This record gives sequence, C-alpha cells and structure tokens, in this order.
Amino acid sequence: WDLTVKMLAGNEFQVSLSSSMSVSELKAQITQKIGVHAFQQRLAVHPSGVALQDRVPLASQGLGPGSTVLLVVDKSDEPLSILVRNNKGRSSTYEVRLTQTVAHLKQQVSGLEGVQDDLFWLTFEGKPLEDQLPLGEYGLKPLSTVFMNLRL
Ligand SMILES: [Os+4]
Repeated sequence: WDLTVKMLAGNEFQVSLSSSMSVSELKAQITQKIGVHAFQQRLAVHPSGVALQDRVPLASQGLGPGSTVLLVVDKSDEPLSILVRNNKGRSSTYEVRLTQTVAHLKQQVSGLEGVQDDLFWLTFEGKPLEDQLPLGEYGLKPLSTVFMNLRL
C-alpha cells in the first residue's frame, strides 16, 4: 500500500508495500530511500505511539493505506569485539562494526585461519549468516561466538 514515513529528524516520504506487506518489507523500503540499514531503524505507529511488531503483519497492527509511522535512525557504529570459533574449536577475537557485511568478516576470518573463504560459511545461534547482510542484522554483542562450518 501507500504508507507515509515521518521522521522526527527529517521530513517525510511515501513508501509502497507490494506483497505480504510485513515489517521487513517496510524497512527494506526505508533502506531503499535513505540507505540506512534495517537494524538501525526505530519505528513506531502514529499516532498510537507504540513500536512495531516484527512478527505481526502490518495489517493486523493498526497500519494500512494512508497510515503514518515514525522513524528515528541510529547513527552510532562503534567497534566491538566478537569471537569466531574455528573447525578445531579454537576461538579468536575480531574487532568489527555492526555495519560491515558477513562477506567482509569471512575475508578477515579466512585471512587469519588460512582457509579460503569459499570453503566455509558462518553461523550464529544455529542460523547461518548471509554474505550480503550486515553483522548488526544478527544481533551480535561483545564476545558473541560465531561458528565456522567447513563445506566438507
Ligand atoms: Os518532520
């Protein structure tokens, strides 16, 4: 549908939802417009003033065509240290930013483990990480442990 995104810091712009129309799709539109990552987006329904449900559909959330949502962007991109456990079980500390991509992390890991980046993939809390997405998308925190998986 046609949705208005009002910023407390900016002005406002429209967006269109074309499919199941979920919270993710919305953020994908925001990113399309201002280039800010999804995980850096803070959204609330206007004027109810309540944050959105990442699981609940926009429809059954008091949002539809002509509705307004409030957006505040998180700028900060301070480095933090995370752990990556290798095949043998040994973990190593990496200094990263939540805005860097999984692919970038892999390159770092690869360079440190002397293993071609294409011979393994990474996982966190059982779910694999996608090369094109930013680390912040998986809720990594200090000393979080990401696992290396050999494509053997
Ligand atoms: Os404004």
